Amino acid sequence: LHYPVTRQGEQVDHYFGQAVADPYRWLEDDRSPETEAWVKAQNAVTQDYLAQIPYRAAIKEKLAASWNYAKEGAPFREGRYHYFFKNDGLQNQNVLWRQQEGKPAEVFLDPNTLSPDGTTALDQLSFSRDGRILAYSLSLAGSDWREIHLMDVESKQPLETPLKDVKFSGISWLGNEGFFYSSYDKPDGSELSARTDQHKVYFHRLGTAQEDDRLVFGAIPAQHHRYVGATVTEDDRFLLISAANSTSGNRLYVKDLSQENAPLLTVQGDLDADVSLVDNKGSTLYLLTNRDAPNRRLVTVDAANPGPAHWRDLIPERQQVLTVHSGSGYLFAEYMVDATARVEQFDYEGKRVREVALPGLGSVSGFNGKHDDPALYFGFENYAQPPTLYRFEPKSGAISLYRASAAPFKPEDYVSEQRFYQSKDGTRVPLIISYRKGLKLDGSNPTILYGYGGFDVSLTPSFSVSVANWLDLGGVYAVANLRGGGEYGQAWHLAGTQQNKQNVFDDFIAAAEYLKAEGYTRTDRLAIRGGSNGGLLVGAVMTQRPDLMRVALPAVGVLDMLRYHTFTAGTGWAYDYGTSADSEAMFDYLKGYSPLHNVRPGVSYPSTMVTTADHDDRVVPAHSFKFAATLQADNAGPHPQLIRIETNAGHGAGTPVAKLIEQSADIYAFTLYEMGYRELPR
Ligand SMILES: O=C[C@@H]1CCCN1C(=O)[C@@H]1CCCN1C(=O)OCc1ccccc1
Repeated sequence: LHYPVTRQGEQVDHYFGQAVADPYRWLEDDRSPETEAWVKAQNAVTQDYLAQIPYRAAIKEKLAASWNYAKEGAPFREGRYHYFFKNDGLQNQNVLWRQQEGKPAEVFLDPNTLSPDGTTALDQLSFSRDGRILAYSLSLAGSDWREIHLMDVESKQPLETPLKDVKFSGISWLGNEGFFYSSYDKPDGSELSARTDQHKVYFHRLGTAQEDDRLVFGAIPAQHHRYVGATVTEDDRFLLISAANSTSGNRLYVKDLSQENAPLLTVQGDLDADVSLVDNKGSTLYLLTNRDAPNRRLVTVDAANPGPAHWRDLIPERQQVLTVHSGSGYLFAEYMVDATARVEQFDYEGKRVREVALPGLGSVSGFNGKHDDPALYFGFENYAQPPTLYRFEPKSGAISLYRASAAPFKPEDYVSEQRFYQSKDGTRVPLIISYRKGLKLDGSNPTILYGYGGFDVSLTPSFSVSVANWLDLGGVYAVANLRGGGEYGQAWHLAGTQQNKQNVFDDFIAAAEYLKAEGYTRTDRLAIRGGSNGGLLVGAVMTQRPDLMRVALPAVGVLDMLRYHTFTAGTGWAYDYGTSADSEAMFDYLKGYSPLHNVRPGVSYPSTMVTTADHDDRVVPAHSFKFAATLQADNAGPHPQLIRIETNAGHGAGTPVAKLIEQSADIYAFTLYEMGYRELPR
C-alpha cells in the first residue's frame, strides 16, 4: 500500500483557553501547489489499490449496462410547445426536448453540448409568463455558483449576456418584464471556500445590463441575511421574499404588485418558524408553516395584514408531516406515514375533494401545475420500484399510466420491508430494509446501512440503479430514519440538533445492532454509508465505535466540527450543529464528537473510503483531506484508509452519469473486496 507522506504543521487553535493542534491545516488551502500535489498522490494510491480488485471491471460493466435504458420526464406546456426531459440511456446529462402539434419532437436545450465531459449542468429553468423567453441557470463543474442565461425560445438563440454571481437562487418572473434572483458577490479569495453571508435579491429587467439591476432586498443592515429568496405568484399579484440565516427558520415579506410602489409588509418577522408561499387567491395568501405546528399546517391570511397572529388554518395540523403542492385550481396535501406517501386533494376553500390512491408505498413527486393546467402528472417510486409516471385528471380523479419504467429491474423480484428498532434511550426508530427475494437471515448478507440524520431532511423511498445493482449482487440495503431528520415533525428534527446531536449517532449505532441481531448481516459483512451530514454521521460512528463495522464510506462529509462554520456558507448550519464559538459548553460538545478530533493513534479503524470532490463548495474538500490524512496517520490495524477525490465535480447534484457510474463501481468493488470477497457474491 503505502500512503503519500503528509507533513504535519505547527498550527494550534484555541477555544475557551483550550489548545487544539491542527497539523493538516495547510490542506484547507485549495489553491496551493502542495494541496494539489497531495490530492493527486492520494487519488493515485486509491486507484492503485482498486486496480487490485479482480471484478472491479465486471461491476462497472454491470452498472453501465443496467443504467443504459431510456428515461423520460413528464411534459409541460409553454406556448405551442410541450417540453420534456429525456435521456437516451447513458447521456451524461438529461436533454430538454420540445414538440409542437403536427411536428416531430426536437432537441431544445442539450446541456451535453456545453462541456467535453458533461460536467456543466442545468439547474433552474423558468419561462416568462407568456413562455417566449427562457431564463435558466447553469452549474459549472458541480459548484453551487451559477450563471443565468436568457434564450429567445422561438429561435433558441441567446437573448442577453448571462447573469453572473448567482447562487442558491430561484428565478421568478414578474409577467414578461423580467425576473427576481438571488446573488452574493464574488468573495476575495477562492469562491469555493471563502465565507459568504450577505445574500441579496435583485430584479433583472429584460433589455438592461446586470450592473443596472435594482437591488430589492438584503443591502441595508436590517435586511442582511445569509439566504434570501423571491417568488412572484402565478397571477403576478404578489412578490414574496424570504430571508434566513440558517437552514431552518425564515422571515417572510410580501409586496402587493397591483399597486404603484407598495411597501413590504411583514408576514413573519422572526426566525422562529419556517413559512413559505404556496399560492394566492385574490388578496389571500396560502402559506405552509410549522409555526405552532410541529408537523406543519397550511394557513391563509389577507396579504394587506399578513402577521402570524392573523393566520387562519386552511388545512389543520395532523399527526403526520404535511407538505402542499398546488395545481389545476386544487391544493394537494401530501402526508408522510412512516416515511411513505399519501395524497389528499383539497379545493382552495379547504374542503376535501378526495384521497388520491397511490401505486403503493413509496415516494410521490408532482401534483404541481398552473391554475389552468387541465391535467397533472405525478411520479411514484421506492427502493425496489423504478420511477413511474402517471397522469391525473383533477376533476374526476382519473389516473392513468403515462410512462412505465424501461429499467431492467423486476420489482416483484425484491423485498423492501419496514422495521422499527429501539435506540439507546428507548426511542423507536424506523428502518427500511431492501434486498432480493430469497435472502436468508443467517447473518452472512453483505450489507450497507445508510443514514443522514439532520436538517429536517426526510429519507423517503427512492430508487437507484446503484442500489438495485447491489441488491442483485446479493447485498442488503438498509435506510434508517434517524432523529435529526424530519420524518416525524419538528420534534424529531430537534431531538437531533446541537447538544442532542449524539442522539443521532446512537440511533445509527442501534440500527447496526438491530441488523445483526435480526440476522440480516454480521460485523465483517457490514458497511456504513452517509453523505454531507450523513458523512459526519459515518465519521462520528466509525471513530466512536470502530468495532461496529467492516467498511465505512463517508461522502462529502462535515468532518472538522470546530472549523466547519468558517467556510463558504457553513455558518448556515449553526441551527443544527452549533459552533465552537458559541460557548465553552458547545465547544466541548462539538470537540467531543468531531470526527477529525476523535481519530486516535493506535486504534484499528475499519477499511475506509472517504469520498469528496475538488469543486464541492457546499462542504469544502478540506474536511475530507484532513480526516483522511489523520486516519492514514493514526490507524494501526491492517485496514486501508483511502480517499477518492472526484475531479471537475462538486457536492453532488448535476454530476455526469459517467462519473456516477465510476463512483459506485469503485465503492461497490472496494466494499466487497474489504469484506473478503475474491469473486462476486453468489
Ligand atoms: O454509489 C452508491 C452508494 C453506495 C450505496 C449507497 N450509495 C449512494 O450513493 C446513496 C444512494 C443515492 C444517495 N447516496 C448517497 O450516498 O448520498 C450521499 C450524499 C448525500 C447528500 C449530499 C451529497 C451526497
